Amino acid sequence: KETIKINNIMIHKYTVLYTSNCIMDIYSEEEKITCFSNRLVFLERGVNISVRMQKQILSEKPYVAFRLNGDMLRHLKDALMIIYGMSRSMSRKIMTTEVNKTLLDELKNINSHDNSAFISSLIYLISKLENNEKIIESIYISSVSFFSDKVRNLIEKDLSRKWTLGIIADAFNASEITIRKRLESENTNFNQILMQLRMSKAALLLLENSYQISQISNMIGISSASYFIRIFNKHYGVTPKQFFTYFK
Amino acid sequence: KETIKINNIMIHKYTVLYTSNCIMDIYSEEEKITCFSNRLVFLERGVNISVRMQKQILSEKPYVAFRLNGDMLRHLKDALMIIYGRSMSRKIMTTEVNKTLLDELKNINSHDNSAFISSLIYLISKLENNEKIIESIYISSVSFFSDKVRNLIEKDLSRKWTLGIIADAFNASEITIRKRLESENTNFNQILMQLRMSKAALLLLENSYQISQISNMIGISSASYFIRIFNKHYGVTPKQFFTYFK
Ligand SMILES: CCCCCCCCCC(=O)O
Ligand SMILES: CCCCCCCCCC(=O)O
Repeated sequence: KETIKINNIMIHKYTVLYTSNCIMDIYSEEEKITCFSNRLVFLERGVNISVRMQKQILSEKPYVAFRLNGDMLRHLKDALMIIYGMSRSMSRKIMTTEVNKTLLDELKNINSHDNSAFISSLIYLISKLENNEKIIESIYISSVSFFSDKVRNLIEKDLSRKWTLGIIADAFNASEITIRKRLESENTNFNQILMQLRMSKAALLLLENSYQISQISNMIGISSASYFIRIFNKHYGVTPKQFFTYFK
Repeated sequence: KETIKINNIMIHKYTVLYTSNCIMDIYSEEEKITCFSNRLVFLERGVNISVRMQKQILSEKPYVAFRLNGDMLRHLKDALMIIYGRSMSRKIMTTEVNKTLLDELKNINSHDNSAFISSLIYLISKLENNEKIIESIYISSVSFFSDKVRNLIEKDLSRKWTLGIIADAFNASEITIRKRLESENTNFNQILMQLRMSKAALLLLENSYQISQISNMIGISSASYFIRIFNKHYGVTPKQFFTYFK
C-alpha cells in the first residue's frame, strides 16, 4: 500500500512542506485539510496533527520538507515585524498554497547553506503570497518561548536520563502542581512532552538510514529495541520498519 | 547629440539605478566608474558625483532609478542587520544583473512597501561580493549634523537662510556650525544649493510646473535667475535637462 496514516505528529520546528509526489489529509483537531498534488504547506510550530497520505510515485519520497530551528525563526519573526510592522483557529495554524512559476523556480535554487540567503528567500516568498497575513501570524505565534519549551530544552540536554515530574519540579523552583497546571494550561503534560521528544528524535534518526534500531533506542533513552518498537507503533500508528519503508 | 554631462549631482537618498538603456561614466572624487548596458548601480547616500551618459535608444528614458527615503532605509538597515548580523569603491558599486534577477526587478511594483523591502532584500541576498553593499546601507543610514541642517532647511525651502538663522535655531555660534559642517566636508551654502538644485531637478522631471513655480517653490526670486543658477550648477540648462530625460 502506498498510503500511510501517521498519528500524534507534533511539529517541533516551524515547517514548510512541499508535496513533491504525495497527497495528504491533515486532521489534527477534529478538523481536516487537504493538500493536493503540487502545493506548499506551512505548519505552525506546536500543532499536534495526524496525517493520511497518498504517494504518487511509489519508488520516490513522499514530500520535501524545510524545518526552521529556533534561531532562524526568531530572526524571521524580527525581520517580519520590521518589514510589515509589529503587532485560536487550526485554519490559522496550517496553510496550503499554490506554488507559482516564479515562487517555484525560487524554491529550486534554495541552498540551505547561506542561512541569510534562506531567510531572504523565505521573506521574498512570504511577500509574494495572497492572504498572507495568516502566515505572518503563525510565524510570530510559534516564535515565542512557552514553559513547555523551557521543559523541552531542559529534557533535551540529556534525552536518555530517567526524568520525573520531580526532577523538573526541582529544576524549576516550584512544586509539581505548578508544573502540571502550567503545562496543562498549554494543552499538554510532561509524560507527553517526553514521549514527543523521544518519538520525533527516533523518526528523524530512522530516516537517516545509518543507525540500528537498538542504537536509536539507546539514543532516546529506551532500554529494549523491541520495547522501543512497541512504543513507536503505539504512538505513531506504524512500526518503525513500515515508516522507514514508506519514507525511503 | 544624445550624450549629456551633468555635474555636481548630490544623492540625498540611497539610490539603486538600472541602466535601462544607457552607458554612463561616474566621477565620484577624482575617480571614475563606467556602467555598461544592463547593470545595476548602488549609490551611497551623501555622495556627490558627476555623470557623462549616452543613450541607447533615444526615444526612451536613460535608466530606471529607485530612491529610498529615510523610513524605508531605516527599515532596510534594521532588517539587514538582523538577517546577516572613505572609499568610493564602497560608495558607488555596479553589478551584473542576471536573467532571473532581472525578471525579479520587472515584477517590482513599488506600492506594497513591505513587498519592495522584500524584493530589495532578496536581490541583496542574490549578489556576489554583497558585503560591500550592506556596509554602505548602514554607513548611509545614520543621522549627521548636515542632516539636521537639511531637515531644518527642508521645513521651509524658500526662506532666505544664513548661517545666523541656523546658529540661532541650534544653540551654537556660527563658528561652531561652520566647523561641525566642516568636519563633514561641506559647508552651509553647499547644503542649501544642493537641496534647491535637487528639488528643482526632480520637479522639472514631473512635467507639471512652470519654471517660475519651481523657482518660487525652492526659494529663488527670479525664474531667469533660477535658469542661470541651474545651468551653472548642473552644466545644462533646465530645458536641456528636461528634454534629455523626457
Ligand atoms: C509529516 C509526517 C512525518 C512524520 C513526522 C516526523 C517527525 C515530525 C517532525 C518534527 O518533530 O518537527
Ligand atoms: C545619474 C542621474 C542623475 C541625474 C539627476 C540627478 C537628480 C537627483 C538628485 C538626488 O537624487 O538627490
